[PDB]
Amino acid sequence: ADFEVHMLNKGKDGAMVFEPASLKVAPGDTVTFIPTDKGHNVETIKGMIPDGAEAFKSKINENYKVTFTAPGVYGVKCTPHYGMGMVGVVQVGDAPANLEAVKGAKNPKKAQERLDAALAALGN
Ligand SMILES: [Cu+2]
Repeated sequence: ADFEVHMLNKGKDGAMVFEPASLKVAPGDTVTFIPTDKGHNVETIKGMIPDGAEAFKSKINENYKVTFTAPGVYGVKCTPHYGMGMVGVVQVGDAPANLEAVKGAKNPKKAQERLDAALAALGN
């Protein structure tokens, strides 16, 4: 299955957001991250990807398609706007084994506030 996530300067949840900020997909599904506004990218957050997965980092302004392989929870950020809280979470499959490890990862305050909300929206 294929999904879309947009990067915007302003959304319902405030400035510098991924929409949706929380998404559950199946193993093998693809998500395209699309900078609707210019100046954004997507990168995995350190400490917030499952075992067996490889980190990724897109270029500024490109539409970046990723096929998620290893099951678990992935935290993503926009590189320039991580400190402003521009983050999101993608859960791949049921019963993510690294859910408890990702809740403990360290992030700047505004990002953590939004990651905690996004993790709670997954019923986590
Ligand atoms: Cu950004």
